[PDB]
Amino acid sequence: SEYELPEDPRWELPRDRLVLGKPLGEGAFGQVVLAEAIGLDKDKPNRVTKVAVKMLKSDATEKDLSDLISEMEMMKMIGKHKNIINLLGACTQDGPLYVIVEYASKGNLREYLQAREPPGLEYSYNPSHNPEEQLSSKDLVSCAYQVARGMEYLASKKCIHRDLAARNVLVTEDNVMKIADFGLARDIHHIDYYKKTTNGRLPVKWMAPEALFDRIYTHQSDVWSFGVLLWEIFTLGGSPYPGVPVEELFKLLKEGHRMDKPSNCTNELYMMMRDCWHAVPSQRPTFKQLVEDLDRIVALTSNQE
Repeated sequence: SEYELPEDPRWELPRDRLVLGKPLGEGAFGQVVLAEAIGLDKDKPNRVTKVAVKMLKSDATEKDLSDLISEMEMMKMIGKHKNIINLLGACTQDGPLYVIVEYASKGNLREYLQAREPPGLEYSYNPSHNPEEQLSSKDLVSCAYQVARGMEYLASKKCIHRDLAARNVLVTEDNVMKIADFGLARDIHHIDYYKKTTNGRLPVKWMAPEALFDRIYTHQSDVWSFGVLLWEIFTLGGSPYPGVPVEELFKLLKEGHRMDKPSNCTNELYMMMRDCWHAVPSQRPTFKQLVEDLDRIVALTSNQE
């Protein structure tokens, strides 16, 4: 926002080393396009890497710029992990801001899930059936595990992803889960909780009771989001709280309203959803425990007697 942008030799990439390709999507906050960076590897400056570049539109606003800059600096602290879109570099000096991150060839989890066929056996009766390309219980469970494993990392780094949803989860060509779309994420180092503004820019159907009503964010608030994400994964792209408008959700939540167990979802996994949606944030599981439980669930689902 109208201020000098520092020079980071560590991540700065020569603007002439980035060959822009076609766009991968557009949003009111920015635009993402595919491309190729030359020599990201110092050991071999002649090696090309396929990357995704995050930039603003000609109609971008001041906020859109702060977000893009916030996402850059935030991805430097968090570090790198196999379950998150790692920062590869950026172009900050003399020209438009370009944030270079890993490329997910299979889109986000929402799209990814709605594109394939559900785990249920009944779908085999349909004329158009593709057994070779049909999601299974293990696949769904594994996705939740990988995202959990990812969030467990962010938490250890004292980082909060105030917006955890299927939309912000990409799938690589190897079907690997990678949490993405940082920007609203904030640091907790030296603090107990992050205070949000009166009206935030985060989906209400993914916000926790304490954050949505008391403007309080904690690693426990991200857990609540995770609970809603599980619902999506087991509904294969479903939309939280079906039929109920955002305006009426505020009241229901106070009365203790919660979503019902999705079809083709084991009670074992639904209890985890209700566990994450505990009224009291401290009473909710921790990403540390979730990875453990989800790990055991994967082991069982893999060997169901």
